[PDB]
Amino acid sequence: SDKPKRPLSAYALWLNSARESIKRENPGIKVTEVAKRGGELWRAMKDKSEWEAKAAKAKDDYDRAVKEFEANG
Amino acid sequence: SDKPKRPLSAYALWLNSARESIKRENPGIKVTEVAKRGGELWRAMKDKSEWEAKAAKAKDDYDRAVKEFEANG
Amino acid sequence: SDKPKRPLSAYALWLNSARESIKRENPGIKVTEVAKRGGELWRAMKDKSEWEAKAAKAKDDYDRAVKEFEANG
Amino acid sequence: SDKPKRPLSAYALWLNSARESIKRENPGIKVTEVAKRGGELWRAMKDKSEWEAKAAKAKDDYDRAVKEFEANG
Amino acid sequence: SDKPKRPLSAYALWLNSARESIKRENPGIKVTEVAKRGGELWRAMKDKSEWEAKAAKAKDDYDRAVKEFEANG
Amino acid sequence: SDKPKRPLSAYALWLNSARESIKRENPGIKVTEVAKRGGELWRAMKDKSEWEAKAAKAKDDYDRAVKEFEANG
DNA sequence: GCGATATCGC
DNA sequence: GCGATATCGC
DNA sequence: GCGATATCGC
DNA sequence: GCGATATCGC
DNA sequence: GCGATATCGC
DNA sequence: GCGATATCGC
DNA sequence: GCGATATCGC
DNA sequence: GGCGATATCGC
DNA sequence: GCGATATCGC
DNA sequence: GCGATATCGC
Repeated sequence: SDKPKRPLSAYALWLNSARESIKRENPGIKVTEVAKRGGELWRAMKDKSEWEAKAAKAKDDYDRAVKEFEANG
Repeated sequence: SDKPKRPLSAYALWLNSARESIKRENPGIKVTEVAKRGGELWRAMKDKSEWEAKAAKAKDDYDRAVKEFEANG
Repeated sequence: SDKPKRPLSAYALWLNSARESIKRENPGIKVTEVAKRGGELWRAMKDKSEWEAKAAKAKDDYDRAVKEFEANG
Repeated sequence: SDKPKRPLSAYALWLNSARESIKRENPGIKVTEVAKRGGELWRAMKDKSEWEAKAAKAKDDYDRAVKEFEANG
Repeated sequence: SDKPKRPLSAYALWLNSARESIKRENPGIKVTEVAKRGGELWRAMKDKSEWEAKAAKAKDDYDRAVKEFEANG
Repeated sequence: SDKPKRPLSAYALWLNSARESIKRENPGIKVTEVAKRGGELWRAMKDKSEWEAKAAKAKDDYDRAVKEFEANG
C-alpha cells in the first residue's frame, strides 16, 4: 500500500527523548544549535544501550515490512 | 600497543553460540556449508534482539578502546 | 550449557529433512499426526543406508566432545 | 565415590519375587521363555500396587542417594 | 596528511569509468539502482584485466604507505 | 570431469619462475631455505606488476571455468 | 548382567 | 572328563 | 606458514 | 577491506 | 608441493 | 647398492 | 540547508 | 567498519 | 505430551 | 532381546 517510512536511527530516537532537556538548559536555543549540542552530547554518551537496541529492532521490522510491501501491498 | 580489532557483529555473536548445533544437525558438514546454513538461519530469525543488544554493547566497548588508543599513542 | 547433547539418531536426521514433504502431502495436518506419519514412513523405508551412515558420523564428532568435556573440566 | 545404580522397576521387583514360582509352574523352563511368561503374567496382572509402591520407595531412595553423591564426590 | 585511505577495489575503479554510461543508459536512475546495475554489468565483463592491474598497483602502494605512516609522521 | 584446481597466486607464480634462479645463487640449498628466501625477495620486490597481471588472468579464467563445472555437470 | 549349554585346556 | 572360559538369547 | 579460495555476515 | 573458519597449493 | 638427506626393507 | 617412504619451513 | 545515519554494490 | 555516491528524516 | 530411538538393568 | 526410563524435536 505505502512504502514504509525509513525507521528512526539511534541518535534520532535519543534526541527525541532529550530535546526538551537540551532546550531547557539552553533557553532560546535556535534550531541548529540543538542538533549541534545534541550531536556533542551524543558523541560524549557513555551507555547507548536502549537507543542502539531499539534502532536495530525498528530496522528489523522495517526490513520485514519492506519485504511485505513487495510481497503483498 | 595493538589497535583494537573490529567489534563482533550481531550475526558473528549469534553464530559463535549456534555453531555447534549446526554441526549437530548436519554431521560432516563443510565450513563453507556451515556458513551458508548460518546465513540461512540468521535470515529466518524473527527475534534478533539478544544478538543486537550484545552487538551494540560490543561497539560501545570497541569505540571506547579506540578513543583510548588514539589518545595514548 | 556445558553438557554435550546426545547425537541425532538416523530417524531424526531423516525427519528433519522430510518435515516439509509430510506437511505438503498432508494439508491441514494436526501437529501430532505428522509425527505418526514419519514413523509410518520411517518403517516403510528400505534404503535407510544414507541416514545410518550420517548418524554414525554424528557419534564420531560426539564422542570426541564428551571425552573432551569429561577430561578438560 | 561410586554413583548409584538406577532403581529397580515395579516390573523388575515383582519378577525377582515371582521368578522361582514361574519356574515351578513350568518345570525345566528355558530362561528365554521365563522372560516371556513373565511378560504375560505382568500384563495380565490387574493389582500392581504392591509393586508400584515398592517401586516408588526404590525411586525415592535412589533420588536421595543420587543427591548425596553430587556433594561428597 | 594522516592515515592512508584504503585503495579502490577493481569493480570500484571500473564503476568510476562507467557511472556516466549507466546514468545515460537509464535516465533518472539513482545510486541505489546504479550500484545494483553496476554488479549485473561487471559480473559479466570479459577482459577484466585493465581494472585488476590498477587495483593491485593501488593495493601495493597503500601497503607501502601504511608502513610509512605507522613509522614516521 | 575433474574439479578445476584453485588458481595460483601472484607469489606462487613468481616463486615458480624463480626457484631455478634461487638455486643458482645458493647452491645445495634445502627446500625450507628456498621458501624463506622467496619470502624476502618478494617483499623487497618493488615492481610486482607482471606477476599480479598473471595471477589475475588465471583468476578470471578459473572463475569462468568454475561457472562451467558447476553448471554443465 | 545373569542362567543355560557350547569352547577349552590340561 | 572336572574347572575356568567365551558365547547365547532373552 | 604464507597467500589465497569459499561461504556467510558486517 | 575486516571478522570467523577450514582447506588448498606451494 | 617443493627436493635434499636419511632410513629401511630387499 | 637400489627402489620406495620419511622428513622439514614456508 | 545541517546533521547524525542509512543504501548499494564491493 | 571502510569506501564513494547521495538520500533520507527530523528539526 | 508425543513421536521416535538410546540406554540401563536384568 | 525384554521391560522400563532417558533424551530429544515438535
